[PDB]
Amino acid sequence: KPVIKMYQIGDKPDNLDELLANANKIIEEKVGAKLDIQYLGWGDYGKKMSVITSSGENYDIAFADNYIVNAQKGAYADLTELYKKEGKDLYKALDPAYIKGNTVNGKIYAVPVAANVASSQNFAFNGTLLAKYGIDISGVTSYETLEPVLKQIKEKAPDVVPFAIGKVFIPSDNFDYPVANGLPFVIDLEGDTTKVVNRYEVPRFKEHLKTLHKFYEAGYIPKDVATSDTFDLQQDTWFVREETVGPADYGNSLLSRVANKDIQIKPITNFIKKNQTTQVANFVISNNSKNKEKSMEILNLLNTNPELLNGLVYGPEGKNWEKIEGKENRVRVLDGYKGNTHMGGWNTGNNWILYINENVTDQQIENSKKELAEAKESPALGFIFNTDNVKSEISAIANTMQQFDTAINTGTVDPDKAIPELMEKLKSEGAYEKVLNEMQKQYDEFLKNKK
Repeated sequence: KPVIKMYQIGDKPDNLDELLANANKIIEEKVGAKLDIQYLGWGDYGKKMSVITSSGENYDIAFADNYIVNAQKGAYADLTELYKKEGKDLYKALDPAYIKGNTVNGKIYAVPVAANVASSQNFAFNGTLLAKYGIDISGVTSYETLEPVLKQIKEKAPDVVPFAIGKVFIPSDNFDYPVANGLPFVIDLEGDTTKVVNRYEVPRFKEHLKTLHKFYEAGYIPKDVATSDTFDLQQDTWFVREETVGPADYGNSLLSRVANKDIQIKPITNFIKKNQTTQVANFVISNNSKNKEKSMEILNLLNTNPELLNGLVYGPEGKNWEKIEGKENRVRVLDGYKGNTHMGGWNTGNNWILYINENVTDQQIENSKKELAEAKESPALGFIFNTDNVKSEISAIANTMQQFDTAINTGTVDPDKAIPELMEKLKSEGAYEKVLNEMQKQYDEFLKNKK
């Protein structure tokens, strides 16, 4: 009977009507409701979602935007009770880090999509060029050790961009940024895990920037890196890129499929479960929703029913995909899947009930299982930085930071010159040390509780 309205980020599938009509046969029979999914786009999602949540505007489910803050404001139904019955199977199937990462004032407001609960940063190499020039990447574990292979591609293929990075680039390390900004503050997971530090004062981080500046000067990264936001994976204009890979991607499988060619990966950071990885794809139930129970029931089903979820994420069976006879849980993806004819895997539901593409090797499935099992939590997982005392000081730092940020992070300027200038500018007003100490203070209390 009741129509449950869901808001989703991005652009609709071409066949959304058909997808939902197929899905709703299962939903209607299982729960006695029907799902309506409306897509609000990519660009202005926050903006659109903020209007919806501020007014008494009717919706039941939404892909959450600015989740942590809105959860504190009571914008979302408390799922604590919802999870013991209606969301029982979903709660049981969720990795503990998903609950921890999404708890706000002692309660859970989210149905997170179980996927890349942990992720690593990787160099992704263009296998076509790797094979053409016989370039050996077995020594590559860091920015520093990337240098010899960049020199070789510069040698051998001078029109190719060696390291394809853009204006958004910053070196990755084993750091946790618990609060999504804006700000240079991290927990160094290899340092003192009790201390909030500035990334630009971490010795090996400064070394990454020195390396990147050398890479800049040698022509390994675009001259116009600071203004560029361009390198389609399928094209051969690039040699190496930085890519986030998690267990739901099955190693190089996802990248190699999208690139439609061999993509080889070399990790540079450890697989970590943190705020960023546990909060990336959350569904929320509206605080002012007439069917909280049934909305939760649909979410339970979306995340536990293989036929339902696979129909949505892979699209029409027989046209977009086929089951492999004799191989349970395995599918052959067809030409139709190349279209905009299905929903996204990352933001629809539990990836662990998704059928596994035939091109994923046995070793990749095993490697994925192990990485997921062996992934450690950050000590800052579930840390909420309350900005109420420091909202003005935060904007002041952001304002200063945003002037020098891009030049430094891309390695456009010499960090030996630019970091001391930026630090001097920040330390010359009062905002910087206030936000740092406030963050440290809250992180102290966070670790004291728990313990």
